[PDB]
Amino acid sequence: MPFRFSPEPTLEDIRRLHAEFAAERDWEQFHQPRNLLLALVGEVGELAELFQWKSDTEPGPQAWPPKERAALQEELSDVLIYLVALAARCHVDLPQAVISKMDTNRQRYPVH
Amino acid sequence: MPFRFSPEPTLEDIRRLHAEFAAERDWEQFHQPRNLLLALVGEVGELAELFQWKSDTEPGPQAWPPKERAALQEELSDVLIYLVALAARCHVDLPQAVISKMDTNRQRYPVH
Amino acid sequence: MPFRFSPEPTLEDIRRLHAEFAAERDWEQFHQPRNLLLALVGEVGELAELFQWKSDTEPGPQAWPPKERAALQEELSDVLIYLVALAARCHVDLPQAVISKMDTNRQRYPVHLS
Amino acid sequence: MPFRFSPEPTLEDIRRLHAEFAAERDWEQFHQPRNLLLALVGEVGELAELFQWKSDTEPGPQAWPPKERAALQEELSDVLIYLVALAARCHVDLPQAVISKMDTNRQRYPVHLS
Ligand SMILES: Cc1cn([C@H]2C[C@H](O)[C@@H](COP(=O)(O)O)O2)c(=O)nc1N
Ligand SMILES: Cc1cn([C@H]2C[C@H](O)[C@@H](COP(=O)(O)O)O2)c(=O)nc1N
Ligand SMILES: Cc1cn([C@H]2C[C@H](O)[C@@H](COP(=O)(O)O)O2)c(=O)nc1N
Ligand SMILES: Cc1cn([C@H]2C[C@H](O)[C@@H](COP(=O)(O)O)O2)c(=O)nc1N
Ligand SMILES: [Mg+2]
Ligand SMILES: [Mg+2]
Ligand SMILES: [Mg+2]
Ligand SMILES: [Mg+2]
Repeated sequence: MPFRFSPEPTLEDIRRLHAEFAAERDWEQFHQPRNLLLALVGEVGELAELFQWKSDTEPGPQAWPPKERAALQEELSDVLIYLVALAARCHVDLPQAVISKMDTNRQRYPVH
Repeated sequence: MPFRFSPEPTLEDIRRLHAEFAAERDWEQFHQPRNLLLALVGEVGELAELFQWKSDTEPGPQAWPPKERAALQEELSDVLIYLVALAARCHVDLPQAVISKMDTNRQRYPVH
Repeated sequence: MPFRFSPEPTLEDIRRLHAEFAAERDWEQFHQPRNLLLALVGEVGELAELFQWKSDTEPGPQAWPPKERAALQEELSDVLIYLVALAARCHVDLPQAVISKMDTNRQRYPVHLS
Repeated sequence: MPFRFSPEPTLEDIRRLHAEFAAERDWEQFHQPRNLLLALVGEVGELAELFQWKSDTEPGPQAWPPKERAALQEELSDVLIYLVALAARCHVDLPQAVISKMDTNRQRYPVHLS
């Protein structure tokens, strides 16, 4: 069966949800660009932890046990959340930036 | 004026675009979960490079010069692209995972 | 007062200590280069966590409370341990690699160019 | 044949060399703890780039070509240099911190528990 993502939330949805979440807690002050970047590095660390001891031969993440799948979902999400937060705090239009980068990626690697 | 992200592309759009991009180049084989994770770490490194020498007093990323804004857009995008690729390769529904994580974030930090 | 590191352990000492530690536990198999690299990334993450919510204006790490200083020591050490392990597992002579890199750094940034 | 690191430079030697290097260029101001941490993350990124597209099956770093080995040496060194600089800037005695962490590691993972 095809794997797909759910159609929502969108990146804008996530931006808004996170901005609201921060604003309700008066956390704007903690969400400066370098704080968010360091938090992002922390989350990439947590994501790496999930993979660090995995052998080549053992089951891959598509087949990980329930607890490990939950962890993987959560850390992938933490990374995305801070990345969205950081892009928003820098006034970067992340969806349109990705389109531009994908276009550049196509040029740098022609199908050839 | 309000800052917002463009409404598209969505995360599914990005998943599809990237999957197509990889498939046209026969790059599936290089896109194993640990490859994608290491590539993601590389991109977070590139993003860090943009910030590493910034003083506290100098202009923040909202006011960076054109070349630096372009770089910032591009690396934020590279991070997102690999994160999407990795989540997809692990069969994680990244948008719905984020909703779940945001719900958990609300519980762990009640507005209080 | 001038700050300095202790004269030992050296990087070789740390290589040996870690190799001893791994070998007693039969952990060689877990210490392939990409495992060690990913573990290193994890530790850099833990180190970053300690700094992530520090403001610009507030006191630096020299003034952090005992628990935070202990954490900082521990994560800096975890990073170094894996870095040594990884360099060893790749047969890189890490101390001499640093000499070579410092020499390269001097050339890329001559004093009279800043 | 048994692999070992050179006996020097030591971590103190590297601290001094980096401090000399920075001071000649008047780079102190750029070497605040969070700058050094972010620079470290950048270098871990460069190190990861070297491994990112390596397959599971293909030869390990011991067999990489001369250019890739040089890069590996250089990035491992950049990581260590910033790590030393950061530890020094935080007044952490990095060699003794590693001793303490190794002792902690032994307790958290006793041999008879694996
Ligand atoms: C503590 C804290 C959390 N989060 C959100 C973003 C992440 O998805 C999640 C991480 O929380 P923790 O660091 O407690 O795991 O909560 C956030 O935006 N800002 C914060 N100051
Ligand atoms: C070389 C390569 C690139 N990219 C894409 C994802 C990133 O957005 C961008 C990064 O390319 P580079 O590493 O050349 O900067 O291109 C990818 O998906 N897979 C690859 N094997
Ligand atoms: C679990 C494990 C630990 N360590 C050592 C290196 C670090 O200094 C510390 C990390 O332990 P933990 O991931 O449990 O915090 O212990 C190691 O070398 N190899 C392992 N397979
Ligand atoms: C630009 C710069 C360099 N280096 C040193 C530490 C690393 O070993 C190497 C990094 O140089 P580059 O970022 O240009 O590759 O040079 C440093 O200590 N401080 C700096 N402000
Ligand atoms: Mg997390
Ligand atoms: Mg990039
Ligand atoms: Mg640790
Ligand atoms: Mg480097």
